[PDB]
Amino acid sequence: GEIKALAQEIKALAKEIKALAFEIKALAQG
Amino acid sequence: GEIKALAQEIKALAKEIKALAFEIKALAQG
Amino acid sequence: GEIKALAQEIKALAKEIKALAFEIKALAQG
Amino acid sequence: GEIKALAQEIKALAKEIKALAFEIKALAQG
Amino acid sequence: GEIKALAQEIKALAKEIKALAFEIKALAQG
Amino acid sequence: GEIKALAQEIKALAKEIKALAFEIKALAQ
Repeated sequence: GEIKALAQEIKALAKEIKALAFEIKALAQG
Repeated sequence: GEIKALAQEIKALAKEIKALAFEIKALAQG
Repeated sequence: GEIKALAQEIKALAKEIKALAFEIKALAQG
Repeated sequence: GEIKALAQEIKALAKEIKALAFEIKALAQG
Repeated sequence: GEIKALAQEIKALAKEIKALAFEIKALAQG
Repeated sequence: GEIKALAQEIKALAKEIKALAFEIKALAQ
């Protein structure tokens, strides 16, 4: 399914954005 | 849903960007 | 709805990125 | 509609990211 | 469809965001 | 339509993020 695949990719994008935010915090606090 | 979760991670990313900006400011004023 | 809310979070992120850029230029200056 | 509006905010974010990339390059260039 | 193509571009964006997060970590580690 | 137009802007964003990652690498290196 194409719409089902869209839901999966949005969720995976959110996860990569969270991990980016962590690396930015670690840089800031280092 | 998925879109709301994504927006929430973007908001949290923006916050860590703001705090990185402050550390960069503080370093410069040092 | 949620698509507009996401656009608004992306607009706020863009604001914090612009402010980060300003502090990096200010660091570079001094 | 809201999907076009989102696309426009994404374009504006990309522009800020390009400007940030430049300020990082300018900081690197001794 | 256009939706499948959207899902693919979102996946590719997540991939770049992951790679940016690594570069930021490598910077931090310096 | 607007979905394709969104997909394009997301592609163009991915490109600017890849360019940002390169400048960060160069600054580290």
